[PDB]
Order: sequence, then structure tokens, then C-alpha cells
Amino acid sequence: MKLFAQGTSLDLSHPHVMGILNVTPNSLIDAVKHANLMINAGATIIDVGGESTRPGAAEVSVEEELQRVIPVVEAIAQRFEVWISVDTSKPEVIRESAKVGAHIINDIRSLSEPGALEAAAETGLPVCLMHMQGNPKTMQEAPKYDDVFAEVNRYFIEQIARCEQAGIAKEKLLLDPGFGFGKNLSHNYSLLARLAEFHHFNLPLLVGMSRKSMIGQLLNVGPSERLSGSLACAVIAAMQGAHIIRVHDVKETVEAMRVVEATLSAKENKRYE
Amino acid sequence: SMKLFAQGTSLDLSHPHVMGILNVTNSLIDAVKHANLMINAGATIIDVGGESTRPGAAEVSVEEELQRVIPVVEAIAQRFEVWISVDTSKPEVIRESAKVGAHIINDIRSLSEPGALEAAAETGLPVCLMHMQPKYDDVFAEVNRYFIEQIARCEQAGIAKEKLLLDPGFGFGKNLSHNYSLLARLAEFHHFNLPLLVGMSRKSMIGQLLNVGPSERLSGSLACAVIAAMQGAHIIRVHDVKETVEAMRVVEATLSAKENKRYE
Ligand SMILES: CNC(=O)CSc1nc2c(=O)[nH]c(N)nc2[nH]1
Ligand SMILES: CNC(=O)CSc1nc2c(=O)[nH]c(N)nc2[nH]1
Repeated sequence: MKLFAQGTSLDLSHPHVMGILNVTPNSLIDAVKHANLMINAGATIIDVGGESTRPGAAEVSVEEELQRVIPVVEAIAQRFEVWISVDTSKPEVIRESAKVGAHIINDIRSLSEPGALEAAAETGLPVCLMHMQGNPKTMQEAPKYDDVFAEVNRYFIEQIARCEQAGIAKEKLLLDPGFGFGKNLSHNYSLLARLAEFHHFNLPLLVGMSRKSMIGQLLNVGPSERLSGSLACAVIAAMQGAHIIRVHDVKETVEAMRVVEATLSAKENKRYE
Repeated sequence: SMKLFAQGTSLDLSHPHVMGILNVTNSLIDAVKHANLMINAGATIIDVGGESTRPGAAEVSVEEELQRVIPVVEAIAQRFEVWISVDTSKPEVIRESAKVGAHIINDIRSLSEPGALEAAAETGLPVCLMHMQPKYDDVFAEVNRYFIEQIARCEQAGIAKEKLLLDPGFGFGKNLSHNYSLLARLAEFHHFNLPLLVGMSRKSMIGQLLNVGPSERLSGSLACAVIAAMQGAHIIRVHDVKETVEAMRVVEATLSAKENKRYE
């Protein structure tokens, strides 16, 4: 299983760590320095995000997002060999990012914005499709499912169809159940517990649980006290064959993933279920 | 539903338990303070031994081992509700430990010293059977065969199967690939229908993989603990209790959301 972009490939025969590079508010210098620490810690993908997708967040203008994100994507693509995912919903950010070297479009809205689907298709880049109920402004008010796994799974069916029909080949797609995006605690753990069952699509799985409420609410601790919980989440996901793990704490996660890889390669079928 | 019974209390093995490692080196005050810290971090068992009971540590006389071990076990038993695991191979220490409140006999030698088997049987206490001998044809099958034999050996000495715990003994005459093969197939040891205990904390199976020293192995230790607990391991022996307890609560939330309650 591989992805292809900007004349390189990403080998998904083992898990990859994706370092989080938040550029919501010298910012260019610091971002490049942070990217560098994460690369040295073993991150093979950097996720550059210029719009807060947190519960309650206000939208960011196209002009603000471009200014925050494009110089950062460019600088990294110029200096390092690492892959770059862009955490955006905007057609113009999608277009400009591809032009300065981004490898993956990571859209929490699964290209739902007017023009986003067509822009993503024109770039030819890999596209991550994430599940969210509602939108970031109200998703966490009262998340509700009869069956969270089935509803997330149905959603991936439809979005894969939607993408294929715009001329995005299945082989460019990644799936992400969207931990925290319109989900209470028990919804999140139902998804994590059944994560291996999303392999039926035969597509890369991407997960982001790092320092999120599904850890905080379980342990009753703030964002800075969540590393152990985050590693546990990462290991649980990678033990079930998750291909990319989106995290804040790269070094610790990479060490944990090495242990998982040694375990999985000793196994005769290469995955837990 | 799995439970152990000892010293008028019980251990509920429907979820995983973190066992904290206690170094025995006044020293009694310090041991109790360290027990307190691990209990407050959420350990429900304390394993009395640590550095002094590691492989290669200096052997001690019966008299010395009683003087260092018995007062510690007694002190914890008087002050806390926590279960107490005792690291010993000597029948006298097994006997005296039981008299002052120990709950589990954790002998890395599987009661092989003269009299140790008979002493453990007289206590009525739970006993951990750990594999130790690196070369194997099939490391899992050798370890598995070893459990069959030690289970029988204990049953024959009058120790009921319900008092036994099984430990594959990570790092004990095992190279890196042997250790990871055991960890990869840990769930298969559930066919004995006995508790599984594992100890990977800060071991060379992490140090050699990551190429880091003993104080830099927390992330790998946590990964190992999570991998074992996701496969239904019941007791996890560790140095870093708080962090392990936190990882275990994540594992519990995950296993509670599953219909099957274990990964394989
Ligand atoms: C502290 N919370 C955050 O980091 C929220 S931002 C964010 N989360 C995710 C995620 O779970 N998956 C993907 N693909 N992209 C994401 N972007
Ligand atoms: C840094 N190395 C150590 O902690 C070696 S001492 C030790 N290991 C184990 C183990 O794996 N299982 C049990 N039951 N008892 C043990 N005692």
C-alpha cells in the first residue's frame, strides 16, 4: 500500500507518524524550527493547519489562511524531504499548497466546501476523508448516533463515491473516523475499538487522538497531562493496522510505533482485531 | 469473572491491574513512602524486591533476606489495602511473608529451590509461574510446554489451579525476536484459563529496539503494556505506575466498547 505525490511515494507497509504544525495565532521561523524538531524525532509527514477546527471556532478568511499556511508549506518543501499534509477546506488553499509542494490534502470537511472537490481533483494529490457530524461550530453540542460505527462507515461509502465521481481515483483516498468531531466519549471509544473493521475499504486509515477530550474526559486531566493516554490511543490504533498517526508528541509516538512494528512483524497475520 | 483470593481479600481480574515494583535496599520508612506514592498513582499490587531481586544481583543468606523483606511486607500490610507480591525463591521467606500479609508468591525460579514448592503450597497463596532459561525452535511452544509442566507440578503438590498465575518471563533467556514473538502471541496463552502476568518495563527488549538507556524507555514500556493489556493480560508489572495506570484506563475504555473484550 503506497501513496504517490510530488514525484515521491510514501510506503504504508508500516505505520507513519504525522507531526501537528498548528499555524493558527516571527511565525514562519518558529514553524520551520518546530517542523525540524519533528522531522528529527522521526515524523515522516508534517500536517500544516491554519484554521482552528475546535468546538466553537470562528471561520478564518481565505486571505488569512493563505498567509498563515502557504509560506510554511513552501519553506518546508524547500528545506526537507518530508511529506506535507495541508489541513484545509478552502479551494484556493488546496490549489496554492499543491503548487508549493504539498503531498496530501487533509480536509476535516471532506471537500464539502463549494469548489473544494474540484480543486482537490485538479491537484491530483492524495485526499484524506474525515468523518464529522455537523460542523465545528456546533458538532459537540449533542452528538447522537443510533450506531456510530455504521453511520461513520456509511459516510465513508458515500464520500468515496462522491470523490470517484469527481475523477479522484480510490487509490488516492485515505479514511479517518474523526475522533472528537461530533462524538461523545463513548462514541469515540466505540470507533477506536472497531477501527480494524474499516480495513474492508482497502484504503489507508489515518487517526488523530493526540491530547484530545477522549483522553481528558476519561482521565479528568488538562491538555498537558495527556501524553500517556495519547500513546495508548496511538498504540491501540496502530495495533489494528492504522497507517498514519497524527500527533503532537512525535518522538514518544515514534518509539511506541517501533514497538508496535516489532510486535506486528513477529505476528503471522500482521494485525490485531 | 476471574478472581484471586488471599489474606481475606480478593483481586478482581475482570480488568487489568498495575503492579508497582518496590526496591528493597530508615530503609523501611523509605520503602513505605515509595509504596504510598505508587498506591496514590493507582497501583493495586506492589511487588517487593526490585534491584535487590534482579537476575545477577548479589545472593543473600536466608537471614538477610528475611530481615530486608519481612519488615517491608509487614509495614505495607498494616498500612495499606493494596495487594503485596513477594520476590523470593526461599521457602523460609515464602512462609514468613505469608504470616505477615503477603498475597502473591512471585518466584522467578518457579519454586525450584529445595522446599520452595512445599512452602508455597502450605501458604495457600497465589503463585506466579514465570518462564526462564538464547535458542528455541518455537519460543511460544517451549514456553507453552513449560506452563503445562509447571501447572502439573504445582497441582501435584496440592496447589489448586485457581491459585496459579502465568508469566512468559520477558527478557529471561530471550533475545529480541523471541520476546516480540511472545508478545505478539500473548493472547493464545488464555487457553489455560489462568491469569497472565507480564513484565516488560524498561527491559532490553525496548532498550535494544530503540537504542536508548534504562531511563529513556517509558514510551516503549507503555506501548508494551498496552499491547499486553489489549490482549487480556491481567497484571502488568512496571516502574512507572501513574503513566501505566493512565494507559490502562484507555485500554479499559476500549475493551468495554468492544463486544468480545480482547484483541487477537
Ligand atoms: C487537539 N485536537 C486537534 O488536533 C484538532 S485538529 C484535527 N484533528 C484531526 C483528526 O482527528 N484527523 C485529521 N485528519 N485531521 C485533524 N485535524
Ligand atoms: C529490569 N528488569 C526487571 O525488572 C527484571 S526483575 C523481574 N522481571 C519479572 C518479570 O518479567 N515477571 C515477574 N513475575 N517478575 C519479574 N521480576
